[PDB]
Amino acid sequence: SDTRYNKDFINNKLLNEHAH
Repeated sequence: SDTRYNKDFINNKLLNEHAH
């Protein structure tokens, strides 16, 4: 996960739960 695999580097956050 700490090697560039934490949700596309917190881009794919899911927009942050589909943008909160």
